[PDB]
Amino acid sequence: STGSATTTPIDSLDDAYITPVQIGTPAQTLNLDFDTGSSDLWVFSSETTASEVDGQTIYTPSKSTTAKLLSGATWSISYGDGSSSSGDVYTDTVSVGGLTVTGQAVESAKKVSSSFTEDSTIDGLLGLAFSTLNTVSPTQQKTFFDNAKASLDSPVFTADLGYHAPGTYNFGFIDTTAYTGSITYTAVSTKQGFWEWTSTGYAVGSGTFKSTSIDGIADTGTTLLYLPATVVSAYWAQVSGAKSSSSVGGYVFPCSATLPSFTFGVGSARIVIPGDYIDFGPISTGSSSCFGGIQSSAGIGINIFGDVALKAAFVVFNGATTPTLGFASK
Repeated sequence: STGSATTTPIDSLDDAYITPVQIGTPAQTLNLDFDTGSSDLWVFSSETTASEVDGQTIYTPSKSTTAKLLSGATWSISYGDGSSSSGDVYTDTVSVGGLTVTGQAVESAKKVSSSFTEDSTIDGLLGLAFSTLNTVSPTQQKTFFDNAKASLDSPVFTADLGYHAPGTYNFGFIDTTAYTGSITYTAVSTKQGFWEWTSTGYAVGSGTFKSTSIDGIADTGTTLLYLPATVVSAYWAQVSGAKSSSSVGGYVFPCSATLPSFTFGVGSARIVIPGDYIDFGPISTGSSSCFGGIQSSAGIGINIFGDVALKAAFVVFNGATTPTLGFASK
């Protein structure tokens, strides 16, 4: 089998992407944030604290004939950005882009943090990291991909995120029309539950390529590109007036600037992030200080190839027995 679904930016900055997901019988369609950096499929629901719901579409398991309480199971998750959610668990039929899994753990939120409440466009998350990170207790649950894997034509999914435009998540096949040149595959470590890999280096603008190993995670659920402070400083040094602001929370630059591109290595291949992709616009409405899309990972504890990087590429998440990551230009 295969599945194919369009993913759409939630706003004019590509702060995140939502993908429609069918849950239950009859189908209840919720717009979920597909997140290769976590492993829980959780939704706003009829169980969510009323004051913590503000415009989201909810899953109501009592209206689904295929929903079953997973008795005794609870979940609780905190994300790298300080947000969190928790609740209980149902199993139900879940379909993405025509690909159906029966008996998927659908984690029903009883509580969500303010960041989720405040984002009316995201109805929940669909995790696509390794199932070892799933937070369901006392019986850990599998991701949608893990459950679908055996039935897929090939044990893969691909992310093709757009810049200020819709893109595509495919499950079970590689669309050879969706990229240019060849796909370069690179090793993955699953030791921390992430799609963790090692970039071979970087370049700033038209500058020379610096060969250096940068371990990090391919994370569709993180907006920006987080790299070692040395790398990030080298980038922003090429932008007149750019500086790290403790008050704002990272590198800012004059909105009048033209940003240089940033290149990262994948084996002997190169992925070029155009300068425009690195612009996250005014820090507040009407400001002439703009927020940068490349930020330091210092104090995160891990480098993160988030949407800023991934959207510059066609990305293959290869879930074969020995997993790998593939990157192509597009």
